[PDB]
Amino acid sequence: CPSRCSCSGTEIRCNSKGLTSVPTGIPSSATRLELESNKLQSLPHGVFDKLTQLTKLSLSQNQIQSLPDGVFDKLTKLTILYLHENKLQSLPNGVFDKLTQLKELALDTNQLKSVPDGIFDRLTSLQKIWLHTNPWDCSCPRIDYLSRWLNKNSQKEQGSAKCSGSGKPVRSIICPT
Repeated sequence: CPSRCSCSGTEIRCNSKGLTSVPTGIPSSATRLELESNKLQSLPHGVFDKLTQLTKLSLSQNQIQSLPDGVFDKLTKLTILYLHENKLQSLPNGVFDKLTQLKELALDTNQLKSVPDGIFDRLTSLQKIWLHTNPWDCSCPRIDYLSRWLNKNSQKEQGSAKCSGSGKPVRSIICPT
Protein backbone atom coordinates (compact mmCIF):
# COMPACT_ATOMS: atom_id res chain seq x y z
CA CYS A 1 0.00 0.00 0.00
CA PRO A 2 1.37 3.44 -1.00
CA SER A 3 2.41 5.79 1.80
CA ARG A 4 -0.49 8.25 1.64
CA CYS A 5 -3.22 5.77 0.78
CA SER A 6 -5.68 3.54 2.61
CA CYS A 7 -5.98 0.08 1.06
CA SER A 8 -9.09 -1.99 1.89
CA GLY A 9 -9.25 -5.19 -0.08
CA THR A 10 -8.54 -4.14 -3.67
CA GLU A 11 -9.78 -0.57 -3.09
CA ILE A 12 -7.11 2.18 -3.02
CA ARG A 13 -8.00 5.60 -1.62
CA CYS A 14 -5.59 8.54 -1.40
CA ASN A 15 -7.98 11.49 -1.12
CA SER A 16 -7.22 14.95 0.35
CA LYS A 17 -3.53 14.22 0.92
CA GLY A 18 -1.92 17.19 -0.79
CA LEU A 19 -0.37 14.79 -3.30
CA THR A 20 1.71 16.30 -6.09
CA SER A 21 2.22 13.10 -8.06
CA VAL A 22 0.60 9.70 -8.46
CA PRO A 23 1.69 7.31 -5.61
CA THR A 24 4.32 4.79 -6.60
CA GLY A 25 3.38 1.61 -4.84
CA ILE A 26 -0.07 0.92 -6.23
CA PRO A 27 -0.69 -2.86 -6.36
CA SER A 28 -1.66 -4.33 -9.69
CA SER A 29 -4.61 -6.10 -8.03
CA ALA A 30 -6.29 -2.69 -7.48
CA THR A 31 -9.96 -2.58 -8.61
CA ARG A 32 -10.68 0.98 -7.43
CA LEU A 33 -8.40 4.01 -7.29
CA GLU A 34 -9.33 7.43 -5.96
CA LEU A 35 -6.85 10.36 -6.01
CA GLU A 36 -9.40 13.09 -5.24
CA SER A 37 -8.76 16.58 -3.91
CA ASN A 38 -4.95 16.71 -4.21
CA LYS A 39 -2.43 18.83 -6.11
CA LEU A 40 -1.83 16.81 -9.29
CA GLN A 41 -1.28 18.87 -12.45
CA SER A 42 -0.06 16.28 -14.88
CA LEU A 43 0.25 12.54 -15.33
CA PRO A 44 3.27 10.48 -16.41
CA HIS A 45 2.82 8.58 -19.65
CA GLY A 46 1.72 4.98 -18.97
CA VAL A 47 1.30 5.61 -15.21
CA PHE A 48 -1.78 3.36 -14.82
CA ASP A 49 -0.74 0.66 -17.32
CA LYS A 50 -0.33 -2.09 -14.72
CA LEU A 51 -3.67 -1.35 -13.03
CA THR A 52 -5.59 -3.53 -15.46
CA GLN A 53 -8.29 -4.68 -12.99
CA LEU A 54 -9.44 -1.13 -12.25
CA THR A 55 -13.21 -0.73 -12.46
CA LYS A 56 -13.15 2.84 -11.15
CA LEU A 57 -10.60 5.67 -11.56
CA SER A 58 -11.26 9.06 -10.02
CA LEU A 59 -9.04 12.12 -10.27
CA SER A 60 -11.67 14.77 -9.46
CA GLN A 61 -10.64 18.10 -7.95
CA ASN A 62 -7.01 18.44 -8.98
CA GLN A 63 -5.36 20.76 -11.49
CA ILE A 64 -4.62 18.52 -14.45
CA GLN A 65 -4.37 20.50 -17.71
CA SER A 66 -3.73 17.73 -20.19
CA LEU A 67 -3.75 13.91 -20.48
CA PRO A 68 -0.93 11.69 -21.79
CA ASP A 69 -1.82 9.88 -25.00
CA GLY A 70 -3.39 6.49 -24.38
CA VAL A 71 -3.38 6.97 -20.61
CA PHE A 72 -6.54 4.85 -20.21
CA ASP A 73 -5.85 2.18 -22.85
CA LYS A 74 -4.91 -0.66 -20.51
CA LEU A 75 -7.92 -0.01 -18.20
CA THR A 76 -10.38 -2.05 -20.26
CA LYS A 77 -12.58 -2.97 -17.24
CA LEU A 78 -13.19 0.62 -16.27
CA THR A 79 -16.86 1.21 -15.47
CA ILE A 80 -16.43 4.60 -13.82
CA LEU A 81 -14.08 7.38 -14.96
CA TYR A 82 -14.20 10.72 -13.07
CA LEU A 83 -12.10 13.62 -14.40
CA HIS A 84 -14.23 16.53 -13.24
CA GLU A 85 -13.13 19.67 -11.43
CA ASN A 86 -9.71 19.89 -13.01
CA LYS A 87 -8.18 22.23 -15.61
CA LEU A 88 -8.31 20.14 -18.79
CA GLN A 89 -7.81 22.26 -21.91
CA SER A 90 -8.14 19.40 -24.38
CA LEU A 91 -8.54 15.66 -24.80
CA PRO A 92 -6.18 13.35 -26.76
CA ASN A 93 -7.60 11.74 -29.93
CA GLY A 94 -9.42 8.56 -28.99
CA VAL A 95 -8.38 8.58 -25.32
CA PHE A 96 -11.55 6.72 -24.39
CA ASP A 97 -11.51 4.21 -27.28
CA LYS A 98 -10.59 1.06 -25.34
CA LEU A 99 -13.25 1.60 -22.64
CA THR A 100 -16.07 -0.49 -24.05
CA GLN A 101 -17.54 -1.10 -20.56
CA LEU A 102 -17.47 2.48 -19.27
CA LYS A 103 -20.86 3.45 -17.79
CA GLU A 104 -19.92 6.82 -16.26
CA LEU A 105 -17.58 9.53 -17.53
CA ALA A 106 -17.48 12.90 -15.74
CA LEU A 107 -15.76 15.81 -17.53
CA ASP A 108 -17.58 18.78 -16.05
CA THR A 109 -15.97 21.85 -14.46
CA ASN A 110 -12.80 21.98 -16.55
CA GLN A 111 -11.55 24.35 -19.25
CA LEU A 112 -12.62 22.45 -22.36
CA LYS A 113 -13.45 24.43 -25.48
CA SER A 114 -13.89 21.40 -27.73
CA VAL A 115 -13.34 17.64 -27.98
CA PRO A 116 -11.88 15.56 -30.83
CA ASP A 117 -14.43 14.34 -33.42
CA GLY A 118 -15.88 10.91 -32.56
CA ILE A 119 -14.42 10.96 -29.04
CA PHE A 120 -17.39 9.13 -27.49
CA ASP A 121 -18.29 6.79 -30.38
CA ARG A 122 -16.67 3.63 -28.92
CA LEU A 123 -18.38 4.08 -25.54
CA THR A 124 -21.02 1.42 -26.15
CA SER A 125 -21.82 0.87 -22.46
CA LEU A 126 -22.14 4.53 -21.55
CA GLN A 127 -25.10 5.51 -19.33
CA LYS A 128 -24.06 8.94 -17.97
CA ILE A 129 -21.81 11.79 -18.99
CA TRP A 130 -21.07 15.15 -17.38
CA LEU A 131 -20.02 17.96 -19.70
CA HIS A 132 -21.25 21.15 -18.01
CA THR A 133 -19.28 24.11 -16.64
CA ASN A 134 -16.80 24.19 -19.55
CA PRO A 135 -16.29 27.13 -21.94
CA TRP A 136 -17.50 25.22 -25.01
CA ASP A 137 -16.57 26.87 -28.29
CA CYS A 138 -19.84 26.82 -30.17
CA SER A 139 -18.46 28.09 -33.49
CA CYS A 140 -19.68 25.64 -36.04
CA PRO A 141 -17.43 23.24 -37.76
CA ARG A 142 -15.85 22.82 -34.27
CA ILE A 143 -18.98 22.13 -32.19
CA ASP A 144 -20.71 20.00 -34.85
CA TYR A 145 -19.94 16.53 -33.50
CA LEU A 146 -20.69 17.46 -29.90
CA SER A 147 -24.01 19.23 -30.44
CA ARG A 148 -25.16 16.34 -32.63
CA TRP A 149 -23.87 13.65 -30.32
CA LEU A 150 -25.43 15.41 -27.33
CA ASN A 151 -28.76 15.74 -29.04
CA LYS A 152 -28.93 12.04 -29.91
CA ASN A 153 -27.60 10.95 -26.48
CA SER A 154 -29.73 13.45 -24.58
CA GLN A 155 -30.83 11.13 -21.77
CA LYS A 156 -27.20 10.43 -20.74
CA GLU A 157 -26.33 14.06 -20.06
CA GLN A 158 -26.10 14.94 -16.41
CA GLY A 159 -26.65 18.68 -16.20
CA SER A 160 -26.39 20.86 -19.31
CA ALA A 161 -23.36 21.86 -21.42
CA LYS A 162 -23.46 25.55 -22.32
CA CYS A 163 -21.75 27.68 -24.98
CA SER A 164 -19.08 30.12 -23.85
CA GLY A 165 -20.18 33.70 -24.51
CA SER A 166 -23.92 33.35 -25.09
CA GLY A 167 -24.72 30.77 -22.42
CA LYS A 168 -26.95 28.92 -24.91
CA PRO A 169 -27.20 25.14 -24.77
CA VAL A 170 -24.58 23.39 -26.83
CA ARG A 171 -27.40 21.18 -28.09
CA SER A 172 -29.37 24.23 -29.30
CA ILE A 173 -26.75 24.71 -31.97
CA ILE A 174 -27.08 23.27 -35.46
CA CYS A 175 -24.16 23.47 -37.82
CA PRO A 176 -24.26 24.25 -41.60
CA THR A 177 -24.28 21.37 -44.04
